[PDB]
Amino acid sequence: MLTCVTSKSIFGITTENCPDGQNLCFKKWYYLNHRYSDITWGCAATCPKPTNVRETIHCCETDKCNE
Repeated sequence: MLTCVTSKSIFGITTENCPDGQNLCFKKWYYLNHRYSDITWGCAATCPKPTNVRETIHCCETDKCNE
């Protein structure tokens, strides 16, 4: 099984066991003119493709790799 970060903050780091078939962790955010969106973390079955040029998406395959 795989375990991924699902949210991270100064109050703590949350992880979750991915269900069968979701064998990737991801981390994503958007950037525009020196502003960043909130970061999103989770499990996924396929690496989501960026919906636009402002999005950065990073996927990986081992426990807690998406921190």
